[PDB]
Amino acid sequence: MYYLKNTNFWMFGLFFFFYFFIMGAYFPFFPIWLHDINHISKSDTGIIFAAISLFSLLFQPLFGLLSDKLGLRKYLLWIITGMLVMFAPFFIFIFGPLLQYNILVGSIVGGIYLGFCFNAGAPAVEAFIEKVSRRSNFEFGRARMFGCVGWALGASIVGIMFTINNQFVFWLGSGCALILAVLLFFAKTDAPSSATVANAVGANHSAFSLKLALELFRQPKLWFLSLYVIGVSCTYDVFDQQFANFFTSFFATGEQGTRVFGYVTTMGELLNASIMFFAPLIINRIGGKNALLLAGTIMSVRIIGSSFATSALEVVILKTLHMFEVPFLLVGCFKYITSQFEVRFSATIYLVCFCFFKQLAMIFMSVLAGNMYESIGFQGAYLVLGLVALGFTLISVFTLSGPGPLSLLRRQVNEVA
Repeated sequence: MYYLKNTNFWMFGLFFFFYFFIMGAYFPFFPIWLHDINHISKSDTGIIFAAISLFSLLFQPLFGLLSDKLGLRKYLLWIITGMLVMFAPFFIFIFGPLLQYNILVGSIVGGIYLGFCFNAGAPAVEAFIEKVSRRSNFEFGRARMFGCVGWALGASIVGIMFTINNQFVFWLGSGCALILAVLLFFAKTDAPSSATVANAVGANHSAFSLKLALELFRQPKLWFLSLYVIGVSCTYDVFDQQFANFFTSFFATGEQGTRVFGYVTTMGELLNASIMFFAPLIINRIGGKNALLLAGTIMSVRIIGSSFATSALEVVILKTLHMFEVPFLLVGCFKYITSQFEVRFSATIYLVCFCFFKQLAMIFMSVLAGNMYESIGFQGAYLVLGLVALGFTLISVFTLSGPGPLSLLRRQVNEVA
């Protein structure tokens, strides 16, 4: 139907689809790729990962601001397909060596650029395409739902295909990636047809500045919100970022372990949906302040649930919980902002609370983590984190902003209307 008949939908709906592919392999593959393939230690991982954050802090905000100056011009998005394409040559040949030849610090720093194409780019493709949904009529809403398949599919193929010949996966990831990427540029959308001439007319924009900021810092709620996010996200993320390798100890063999991961992740999103389809209701029925907490508690239990874990199946049950928090956090976080915050602050909030303040924490905790692992052992460290995690989750409970601030029905109308 119109949403399936038109050009761009079909087109980009695929673009979505093949992002998750390369991204798929990437994320999981990564940790694994380090161990079996790159005999990576903790200090190494720890920095590799943490370092990445640096660029997920310095690169992406400037990249999101270029999006506006760019309006709906393809130029930048290409700069993505471009660097994405040499994924294999880049990875196989650049990292391996800078690392394997024994020179870590460089490979990382120097390595986290083609390595950026998957953190900014995400909100990037996620973005651009969105603007194109306002041009033709079909909401990215179903675009993402279409795009998420790829994520699901790849993962599964990764595990299998990975262990069989890692050098291979890259090839197909990068390949189908490039081929279909470029394939998708030649068929685009350039001028209006009643949808206004100026780029500033349909999608509009959001802005920020020192006073907003200074005003925000005047606010106490940020402090207490940031603890949550900064404390819990950092913690939890760090964890999930290397958790896998651990998960990999629990199996019959290196080969089978990896597979499982593939299934999991993939079987995961199917849970994501079921959840979010109820998320809103759940949330509004419950409230933001809460959403976050329940979400955070989950994670805590997911961690603490690792120092007392022995079997693989046991881990399986521990991963899963990943999905249980996804919805809740995204949703909660988002709705909790709207609910206890002056809409004018949105953009700023993210910028300050989520980019300059979350990523920063990671660069540090990541490294600390790494070491801790090396020097104490997975489950060992875990106590520290998971504990610190639960404690911070608790504190937010007794401290986060009212579940029904000094005027909930009125403002609950703000979200409804």
